[PDB]
This record gives sequence, structure tokens and C-alpha cells, in this order.
Amino acid sequence: PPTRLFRGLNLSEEFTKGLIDQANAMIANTTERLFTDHSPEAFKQIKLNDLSKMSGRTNASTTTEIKLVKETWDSNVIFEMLDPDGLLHSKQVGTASAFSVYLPEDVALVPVKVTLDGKTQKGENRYVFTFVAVKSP
Repeated sequence: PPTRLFRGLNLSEEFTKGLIDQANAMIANTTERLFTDHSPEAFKQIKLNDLSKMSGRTNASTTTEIKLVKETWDSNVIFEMLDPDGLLHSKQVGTASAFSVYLPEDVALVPVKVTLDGKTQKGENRYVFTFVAVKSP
């Protein structure tokens, strides 16, 4: 299965600004504790924040092609998931780059980076939030 998948959300200016700060506070202060100590608490905290609004979902729509997200929904926030263990139960749906995705309760989307990536057709900053999918310690 594909190890990089994208999905976009259109989010408000106010909310995006707050989502970037939350992401950055986790990358600096919660994901080190997951990545160095293997803290079971870190993991839980990560699942609880659900930065990308993914938790519990069983057929959330994704694509291998970030451009498809840009051209179809022109999302200002794009969620990039790195799944080298295939813990997302990825299934092709179709459009040949469309995959359907399930995030188990013992798989966290660990945020690792937030990155500016041009502008939407409306002239919003577009941001990409990158995650690595990890199993519970």
C-alpha cells in the first residue's frame, strides 16, 4: 500500500492560526516524549488532540496526489500522512489515486512538521501538516 497520503480541510483563518500553534507545541513538547521515551502518555495526548480530525474514522478519503486535493477542494490546510508500516488499512477506491483509510485506536498520527506551501486560489496561505503513523508504545 501507499505510504504517503494526503487529505485537505478548508479551515478558518482564526482556527488555522490556532491549529498551527497546537501542532508546533506538540512537535516540540509531546512528540519528543513519544519519540525518545516511548511515553504511553505522550501517545494518548496525541490521540486526544486529533489535530487532523481523524480519530475513530474507518473510511476517510485520501489521495496519493496532493495536487488532486489542491485542484478539487483548494484546501488551505492539507494533512500529509506517512504510513511506512501500513497501519492505515489503505484501500483503493476508483481517480486511480483515491484511497480509503481507517485509523485504529492504537495508531496515533504523530505530528512532525508544519510547513507553508504557497497560497490557495483565494490567496490564503496553504499549510501542510505532516504526520507519521505510529503504534502505541
